[PDB]
Amino acid sequence: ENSNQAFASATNDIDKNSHDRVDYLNDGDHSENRRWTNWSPTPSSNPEVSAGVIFRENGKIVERTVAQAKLHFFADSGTDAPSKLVLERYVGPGFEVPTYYSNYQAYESGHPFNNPENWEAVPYRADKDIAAGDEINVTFKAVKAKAMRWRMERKADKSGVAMIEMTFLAPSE
Ligand SMILES: [Ca+2]
Repeated sequence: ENSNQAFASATNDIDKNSHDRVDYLNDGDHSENRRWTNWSPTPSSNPEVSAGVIFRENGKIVERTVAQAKLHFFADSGTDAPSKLVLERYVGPGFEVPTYYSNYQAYESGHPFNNPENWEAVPYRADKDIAAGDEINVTFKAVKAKAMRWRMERKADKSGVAMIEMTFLAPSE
């Protein structure tokens, strides 16, 4: 499509039996049955997974100013909200949307998204506990970026992170 593009370091969308999709992160829909997850039957010992949005309009990547975010997590037997949550803004070189935008780590490791030095932490405040259920609202000092992400860690007793929606928004006003 020609609008914002959701992306993730990893996604459970490889197995033909899976219905998880990274594109469900920014579709406006809050159905529990349309989620992104990085669930695996054999999870990595590194609990980290990142998911984010590349800002686009009329098919071209654009810079936006953002100061607010929304997060909607999901949980079930395998997945949950994360134990740790870092907001980051892209500060790397110019880029295009990854071909493997749901699995850049495994399938497009040369993409600049895969280099941690291309992401800068953004301090933030959330309105409630980081848990599955209600939408969580987040504020931060306004930054300019072409892409934002959340660098997350799964819980130790879970096999992945699950999300129903992720949004970034312009400052108040
Ligand atoms: Ca959604």
